[PDB]
Amino acid sequence: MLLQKEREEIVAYGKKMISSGLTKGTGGNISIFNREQGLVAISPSGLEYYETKPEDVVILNLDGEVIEGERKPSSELDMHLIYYRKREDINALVHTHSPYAKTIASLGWELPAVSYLIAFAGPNVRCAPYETFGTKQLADAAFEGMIDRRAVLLANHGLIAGANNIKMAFTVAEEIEFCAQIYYQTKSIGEPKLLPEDEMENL
Amino acid sequence: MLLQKEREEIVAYGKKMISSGLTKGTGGNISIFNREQGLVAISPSGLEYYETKPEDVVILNLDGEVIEGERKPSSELDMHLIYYRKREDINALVHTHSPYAKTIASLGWELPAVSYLIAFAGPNVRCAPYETFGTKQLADAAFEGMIDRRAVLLANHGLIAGANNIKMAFTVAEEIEFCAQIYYQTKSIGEPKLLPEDEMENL
Amino acid sequence: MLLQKEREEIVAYGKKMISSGLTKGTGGNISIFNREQGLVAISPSGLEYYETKPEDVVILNLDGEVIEGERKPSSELDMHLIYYRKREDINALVHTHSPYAKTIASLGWELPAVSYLIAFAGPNVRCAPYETFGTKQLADAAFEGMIDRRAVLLANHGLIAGANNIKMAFTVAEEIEFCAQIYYQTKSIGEPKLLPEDEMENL
Amino acid sequence: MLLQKEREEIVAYGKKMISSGLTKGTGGNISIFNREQGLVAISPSGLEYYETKPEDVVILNLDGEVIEGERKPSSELDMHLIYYRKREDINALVHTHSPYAKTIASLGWELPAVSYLIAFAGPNVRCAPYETFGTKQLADAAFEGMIDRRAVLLANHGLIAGANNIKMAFTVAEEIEFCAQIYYQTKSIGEPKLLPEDEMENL
Ligand SMILES: [Mn+2]
Ligand SMILES: [Mn+2]
Ligand SMILES: [Mn+2]
Ligand SMILES: [Mn+2]
Repeated sequence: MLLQKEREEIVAYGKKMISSGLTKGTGGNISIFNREQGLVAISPSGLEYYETKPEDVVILNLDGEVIEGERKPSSELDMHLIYYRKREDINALVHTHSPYAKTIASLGWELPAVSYLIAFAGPNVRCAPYETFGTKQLADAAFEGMIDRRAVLLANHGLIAGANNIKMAFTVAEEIEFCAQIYYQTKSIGEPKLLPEDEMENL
Repeated sequence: MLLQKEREEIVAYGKKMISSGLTKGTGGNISIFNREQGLVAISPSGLEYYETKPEDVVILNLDGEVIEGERKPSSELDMHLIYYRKREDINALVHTHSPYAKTIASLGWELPAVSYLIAFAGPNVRCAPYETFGTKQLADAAFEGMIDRRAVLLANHGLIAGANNIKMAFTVAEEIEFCAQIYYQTKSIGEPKLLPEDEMENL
Repeated sequence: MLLQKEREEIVAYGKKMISSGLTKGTGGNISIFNREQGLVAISPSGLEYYETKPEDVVILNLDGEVIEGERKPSSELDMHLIYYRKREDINALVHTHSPYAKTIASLGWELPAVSYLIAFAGPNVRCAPYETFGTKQLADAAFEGMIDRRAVLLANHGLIAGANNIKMAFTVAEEIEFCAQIYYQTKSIGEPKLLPEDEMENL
Repeated sequence: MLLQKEREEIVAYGKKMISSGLTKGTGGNISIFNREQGLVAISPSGLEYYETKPEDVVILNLDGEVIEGERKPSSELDMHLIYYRKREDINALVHTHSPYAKTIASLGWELPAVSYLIAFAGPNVRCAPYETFGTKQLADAAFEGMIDRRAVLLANHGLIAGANNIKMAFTVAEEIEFCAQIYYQTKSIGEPKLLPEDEMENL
């Protein structure tokens, strides 16, 4: 099989996603880019994470064509491909439907520097405006909201995080979900203290 | 045994319900309709989900008479039967006592389009007014609140979701509970952005 | 050993308590009364629930004297014994340090009829005023707050629930914790609808 | 190996930390001081807790020099060493990135006597002002905020707890996180009742 290592990683981290509470059901999706070949491994659409085998992962080229795999690729594949076409610093993406990030996103709010952990994404995390699930418009909105960042909130939908490898992409998704929990909880009872921009640069 | 497949599914999804945090104790209940025979399989009353065997599931006809099974059928069976009598698009029901749906229900509020996932149920989810547990009045209220929808909130009680099969009925219950969590959390700190009606139709 | 059945049940339900999120650490405690003998089995003080064996459970008489067992009985034993002396309808007690009940208790608030599940305890659940941990004063406060009820909130501390057997006592503790979660969450965003007194009698 | 017992305990309690929800990812860190030798065992930097073996734990002297171990010691090691240099009552430290403590910390608030469990730390828990992750400035801030206490909140970061042994240090971290949950939840809907200073002394 093509991209064997990547396929195994997508299976492993999909299990980690549902187990960490970062998604519900079969929703959410993960991809890993093999930069040497120009090929993308992506989670299959609508399969349970603990029922997914490496052979179920789908291999795409950057035009969205299936190169290998019998399963349907994630319905959100356009939102993954755009990062591998239009940046060179992202080789893996974790897209979650996680509750605290989705909460901040569904208010249309940015996530400010409520924690030093925000630095996993940047000085803040922007909120991309709503676009329809599974469309190129949403792919554009996600990418544009994530410029010079490693994560972006998706209004009324969730979060996507990217990094140089899958371990770091997952770390960014999990730590930014945690930051969103802190922002939601502090805003529930008061006004959080925020870190200054130069400290966020320092970090 | 009658409805063997359905019995096995009710056992499996009952375990999924308690494990997903969608109910407490022995509360909540699941049914599956065999349309070909006019028979309903339903979870037994007051049994622990991880102690339930396929033989413990009870088979009813549409008049509420026990056709097969030694256990007492769910005390909420009237609220299940009404859907199999008065609609033709529902073949399975998942009734939960889940916290975020019950929260919105106990305010007497509808659940509006805070997420694209609301479309699993419809353009919104209504709240049926309170009626006493285990009665035909509650069955009527649930059904009437769920007209042209796949889920309804039950004031001071919980949620019921229905669909063409048990996998989809469970999916609707879990995703609408998640939507209720987002609505509760956003309303705690601000005013959520809602999706327009034509987008909900689009979805 | 004396009260073998009761000892095994205390071990089993202690595990259920920590696993259900109804307590933290070694805190909380469970007792079961053998009415025929006038003997009380109670969880040992400061032992981890998954490290507790039936022989670790302590047997007391109604004067608080150790009849059998090498372990120290729960430091909260006075709050258990009073129910077995001064009522005849309670044969088991589950005392939790659970977050939503403790939240309502730490405001000094009663828990009103926000759910039909409140009927597991009565028409409402009172809040006993604060008294020092491990004292007879707290035992008196708990008992007095629980008159004609199967549960009571303990200000800045937790909850105790009692019933005719251990399965029902645990059920009351878990369902009243759930009701407290609904009350906390509804009060966070609005004013919950409450069930009328005659309906609570009906239930 | 040096400090074998301590190494095994750090592995065990690191697993307990992630499993109790007291940290995310590889963040957080635990140390145990061998007072007889003047040596500190500390969790390694960036290793998954369930992938950590006793040999992965790092042994330091009080000058921060590695005495034994091939792994990099925790990046937060300065915040541990200061307690073993400047107090004599602390022999173990549990540093968490737990959500409710971090919430109160990120508002810059003290945690007052909302529960008798606050007495595990003292009459209250102070909030140390923000200092950069992994620095001696943060070590100083933590220590100074924890004077005459067994825990301190770290603004926009988390919590550290210390005690005479690792079991008690973990207990303090877990129970103070729980107290922070109660404070956050009560403040969300009202004004909590607080215990008086003389009662906190009594406790
Ligand atoms: Mn998505
Ligand atoms: Mn029900
Ligand atoms: Mn207690
Ligand atoms: Mn830290």
